[PDB]
Amino acid sequence: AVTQVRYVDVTTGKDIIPPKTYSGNVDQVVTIDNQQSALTAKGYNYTSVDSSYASTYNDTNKTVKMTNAGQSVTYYFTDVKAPTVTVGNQTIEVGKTMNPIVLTTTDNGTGTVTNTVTGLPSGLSYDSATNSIIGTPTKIGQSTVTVVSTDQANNKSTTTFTINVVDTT
Ligand SMILES: [Ca+2]
Repeated sequence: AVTQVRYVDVTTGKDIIPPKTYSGNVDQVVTIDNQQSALTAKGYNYTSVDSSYASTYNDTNKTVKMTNAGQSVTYYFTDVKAPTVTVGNQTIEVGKTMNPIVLTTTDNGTGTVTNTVTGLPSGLSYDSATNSIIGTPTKIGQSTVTVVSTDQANNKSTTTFTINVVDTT
């Protein structure tokens, strides 16, 4: 007379919040919580329910009827929020090996995040292993750098910043 509930990230199969068990007497109708409000705050939309292994489940009422045999209900959620790359404009001196520019990136989900960096000044390159721009700029001038960030669910954001390469004379 138990029912195991999971709240699952459809992209990765991971628990977004801890699984919850419900119990009752045999035949007792028990209300289960799909946690939609909490998951919305986490940047997820409620997407589907799998009750293949809980035949007593009523989706309209969000109930199970407890039986001698265990039951399982899985609620699935989709990450609908793009990653956040927080980067500002940067000045660097021509012809000097730069302190790397770290492209600070976070996300609400449970999977990978991949950045795509373009428009770098001559001498600069994106080190994807350290998620940082590295190099020695070769030429005075300003460049607009574009960073596209994509999470594993394929939500995308785009940010830009300028790199200004300056000389002392
Ligand atoms: Ca996300």
